[PDB]
Amino acid sequence: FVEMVDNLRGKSGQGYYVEMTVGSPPQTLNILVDTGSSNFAVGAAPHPFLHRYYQRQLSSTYRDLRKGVYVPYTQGKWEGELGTDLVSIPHGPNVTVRANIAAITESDKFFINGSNWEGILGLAYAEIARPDDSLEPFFDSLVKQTHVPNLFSLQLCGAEVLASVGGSMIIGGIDHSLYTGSLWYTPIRREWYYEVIIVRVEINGQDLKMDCKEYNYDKSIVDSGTTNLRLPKKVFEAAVKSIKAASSTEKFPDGFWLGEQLVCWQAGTTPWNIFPVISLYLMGEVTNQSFRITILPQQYLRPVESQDDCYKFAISQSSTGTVMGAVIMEGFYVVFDRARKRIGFAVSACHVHDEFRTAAVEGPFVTDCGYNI
Ligand SMILES: NC1=N[C@@]2(c3cccc(-c4cncnc4)c3)CCOC[C@H]2O1
Repeated sequence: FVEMVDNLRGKSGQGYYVEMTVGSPPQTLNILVDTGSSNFAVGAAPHPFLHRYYQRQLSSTYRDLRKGVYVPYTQGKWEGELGTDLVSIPHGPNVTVRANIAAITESDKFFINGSNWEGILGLAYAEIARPDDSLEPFFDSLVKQTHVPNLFSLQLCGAEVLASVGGSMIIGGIDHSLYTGSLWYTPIRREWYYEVIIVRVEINGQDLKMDCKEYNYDKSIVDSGTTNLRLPKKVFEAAVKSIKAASSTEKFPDGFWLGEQLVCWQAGTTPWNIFPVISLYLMGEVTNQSFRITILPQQYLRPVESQDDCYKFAISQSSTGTVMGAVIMEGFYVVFDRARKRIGFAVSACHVHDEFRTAAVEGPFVTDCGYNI
C-alpha cells in the first residue's frame, strides 16, 4: 500500500481531499473524501471558488444519463446533471472505474474559498444517495468492476493561511505501518451512513452518566466530511459544563465555547493540561462489550489563522445525532470494513500525545443504546 501513503491533503477545517482523474483524456481534480455522503459530484461549470472544473465535452468516454439531480444540505446546496465516465485515483489502486458522476452546474454555499477541492467523493452507502438508492456510489462501482477488496481505511493527520494537513486513504486494505497496538472494531449498525453506537462518554475519567440512548439520539455516525465532534443538545451541554470545570483555572469568552471565537496563547505556551481528555466508548462486536477512544485537547482545539497560537473549540451542538468528525478521526487509523460490516480504530502513527497524555484505543470494557428505529 506504499503508493497510497500520504495521498490526502487539506487545509485545517476545510476537509481532506485526494487527487482523482475523470474522463479521457484524464482531467485532474482534487476531491473531498466524505464518509458522510454517497454521491460522487464535481464542479462542472465556472464558480468564483473553483480553480478548475470537470469539462464533460472534453471527455471521449463521458456518457450522459439524461437525468437531473438536486441536492440541498442544511447549509448550502447544488444541482447537477448525471452521467458516467472513467475515474481513477492516481495515488490509489491501479484501476479505472466507470462511475456515476453528478456534474455540478449550479451551487450555493457548497464550494469553499481556498479549500483546494473541486468535488466530493461520497463513500457511504446507496441508501443515502441522491436522487435515490439506484444511483450506485463510487465505492460500490469500484468493488463490482475490479478485484479491490471491499474495505478502505483513513489515517487523517493533524497539522498567514490555514494550516496544511495530510493523511492517507488506503483503498482495498489495511496498512499496518499506519497504526500501533490493537485494532478494535465497532459494528456498522445499518448501511446508510457509517452508523455506530456509543455506549458511554467520559470527560477526564468522569462518566456523563446519561442513558446511552442520548449519545445516539437520533444516530451516531463516523464522518470524515465534518470537521467537528458534533453532539446532541443534552450531551453537548453536559460536555461543555465538564470541560469548563476542568479548565476553570482560566476563563474563556462564551463565543469560544460556542465554537465561533478563537482563544490564543503566546506561541508554545498553550496550557494543554487544563483541558480534559474525552473518552467515547463504542459498542464492541460482543454485545455487552465496548472499547474507548480517548481524544486529547490537541484534537478538539483546532488550530486556525504572528507569534500567537490560536484555536477554535471543535465540539459543537447537533440536532441530527452524534457526528464523529475529522478532529475525532485524527490520530486514529480508522478502518471502514464494509465486507464485515464494522469500523476499526487503532492509535495512529501520526496520533497526538504530549508528555503525560496520549490518544488511546483501549478495550474491552464490560457492562439498548440505539435510538433511531
Ligand atoms: N459529511 C458532510 N459532507 C457535506 C459537506 C458538503 C460541503 C463541504 C463539506 C465540508 C466542509 N468543511 C470541511 N469538511 C467538509 C461537507 C455534504 C453532505 O452532508 C453535509 C456535509 O457533511
